[PDB]
Amino acid sequence: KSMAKAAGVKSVFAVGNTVYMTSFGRGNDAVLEQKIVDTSHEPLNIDDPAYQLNVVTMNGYSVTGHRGETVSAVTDNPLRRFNGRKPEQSVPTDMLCLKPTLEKKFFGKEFDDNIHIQLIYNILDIEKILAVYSTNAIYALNNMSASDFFMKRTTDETFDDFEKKKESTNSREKADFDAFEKFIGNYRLAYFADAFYVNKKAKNVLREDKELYSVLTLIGKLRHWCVHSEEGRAEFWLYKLDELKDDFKNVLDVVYNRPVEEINISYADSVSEFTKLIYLLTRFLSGKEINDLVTTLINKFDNIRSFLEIMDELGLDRTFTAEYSFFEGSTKYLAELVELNSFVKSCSFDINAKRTMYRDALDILGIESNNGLRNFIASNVIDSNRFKYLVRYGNPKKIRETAKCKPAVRFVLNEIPDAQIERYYEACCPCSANKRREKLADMIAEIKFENFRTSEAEIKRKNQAIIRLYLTVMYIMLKNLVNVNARYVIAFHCVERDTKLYAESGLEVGNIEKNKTNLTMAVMGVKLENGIIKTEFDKSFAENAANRYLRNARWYKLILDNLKKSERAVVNEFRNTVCHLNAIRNININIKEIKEVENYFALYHYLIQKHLENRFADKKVERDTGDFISKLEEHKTYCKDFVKAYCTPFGYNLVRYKNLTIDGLFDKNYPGKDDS
RNA sequence: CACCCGUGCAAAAAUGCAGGGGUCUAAAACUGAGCGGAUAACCUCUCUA
RNA sequence: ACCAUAGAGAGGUUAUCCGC
Ligand SMILES: [Mg+2]
Ligand SMILES: [Mg+2]
Repeated sequence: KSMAKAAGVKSVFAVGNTVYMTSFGRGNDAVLEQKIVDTSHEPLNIDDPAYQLNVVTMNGYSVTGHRGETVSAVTDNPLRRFNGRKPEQSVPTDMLCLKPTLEKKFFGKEFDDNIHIQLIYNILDIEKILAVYSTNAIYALNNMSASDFFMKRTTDETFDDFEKKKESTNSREKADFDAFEKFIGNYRLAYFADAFYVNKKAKNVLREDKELYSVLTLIGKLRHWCVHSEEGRAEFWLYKLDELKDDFKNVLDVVYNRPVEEINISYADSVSEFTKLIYLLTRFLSGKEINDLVTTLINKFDNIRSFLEIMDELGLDRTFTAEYSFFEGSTKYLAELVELNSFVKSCSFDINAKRTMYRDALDILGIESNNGLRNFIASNVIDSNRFKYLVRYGNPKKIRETAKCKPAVRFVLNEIPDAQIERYYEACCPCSANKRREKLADMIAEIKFENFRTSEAEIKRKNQAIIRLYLTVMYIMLKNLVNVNARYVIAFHCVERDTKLYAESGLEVGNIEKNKTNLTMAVMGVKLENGIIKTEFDKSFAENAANRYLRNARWYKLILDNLKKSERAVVNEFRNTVCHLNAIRNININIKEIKEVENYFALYHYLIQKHLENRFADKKVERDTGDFISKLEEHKTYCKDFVKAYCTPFGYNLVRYKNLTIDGLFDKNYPGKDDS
């Protein structure tokens, strides 16, 4: 709907006093198309020009298109982004005012252009998405314990030192080793057989402990490095993976090279350690997450290369600082990322562990008590993909009690189209769509056992149908609650990143570990005193805000009045509930008594509000949170004031704060009404 | 259908029209969920040889 | 109720194709 791109203007740039425009090409590559110098302009791309300027007014430039359909559109002047009807021309800056800092962090100097900032914001987007999938991976492993062992690993302690921790007397180190022995002893490692097992008739057997430790250490260090800022040389780790110890290099090699040798594509010898670590990360994820992850990298890195290449035509300085020189190979790392995407496939189960998953399969359905029928249930449950997802990211017995929430299943049955629910109902009881949904919800909640002249194949078809229904309903519900949680994981990742970036700028944000709201308070220029906010709203403060966000009476006021209600302990427990996914681990309890479900936002926040109410039952809470919890226990549905309260640490980025605090803006796929 | 920005026009302080945004948000383009057969190909399950 | 041999069926990967 943006006519500009159709007309062919790809990315408008400011470079000193001049402006450049680019056109799409053979891929996400770019060609520099037009130079503008105040009112003068001249073409650089002489042969096969893509588009031509109609007018060259300093305010805006209208351009017609000779490539493609002859759309004509107007493009705003980058040098006039923040100058107008308020220094008549200046290079624009990001909404966070972080540009001078990010540019001096990644490159050795400021440039007086706005090419470099777009590249850096793509590197920030690379880090943003790994924060989600690294925590989901750690969640998938931690769910098998159904003790912070996973939250703690570092790559400095090779296994030869972790072996020594076997013989320590300190209760911390005995707990650290005992958690490893308990992890190894868990049969649920068969869920990740492509990672934890090796093939050697042939047979697949559990990998040597040194390797399994090197896998846990790698995924844990990646998770820690994504979600937290790392001071010192620990920051460059993902960009200095060449400095990994040989055990981790060899685990990455032998985990990656196996399907490569099956196909022979780049063997583990020449492929980048970054690509190999991304392959390792993908093993813990669902195939949809794998596609989402790996394509996002291909994009980000292709954008990065396109800027690196067009910068050379201008003669701008391309060279990164010595530590970030990782990105100077982004052509190669793009080649390896597409080679990865050529063959990356979801992790298979251990072919022989079917007898182990059997009890999970019957537990998901609540079957306890011929056993031929019981095997017919198990085989088809376990081979499904829904069972893969539910058993990795949920607990079998916990899923069964979740299906008993009538409003939750009656809700998710609304997402299935009417005709498809008729296609599902026809298989179950051989007439309005909502009466189907109601009776089918009862037949999901109160499922007991199969069977609780008709042909044998017909009864087999009925059973297989009701199985695949139940698995699909729970798959959808769990997947959507996970992908909701991922947004707050990105949010707190960005809160932690931007704290460190503001510190380099010079804002006295202080230690954000003690209280997550401190970044918002610092950016608003308010100090809490006697433990509470004291400065009532004054217009004077809004003009002093650091970021371009806020700086308005309405939002500075709504942020301040929500922050006054934002109890620090509640915010920290919300943060931990997000980052560990404890809200959905305890799904059985957090979902009780829910009176209605309006959407996945109202369900996820009901879960969180219930968790926050279950805890803090003894630990005292101040009057406004006591009133929120009373409203929660009165209306049996999520209190909309409470979410806008404990989301206040994100307020320093208003767009995020707003998108997350109210349902109508949360999901781009389900737009809804905004609240004034 | 949210945030920000540039023009035009109300105006008496803020609307409205029409646009832009890799430098806003999971968010610049390149569209998704839906499922019927087909062998090519191998497993797995009950059911009786 | 055991063992591999051997019809039907019912699944999941796998390359080809048709519509909300
Ligand atoms: Mg540290
Ligand atoms: Mg972006």
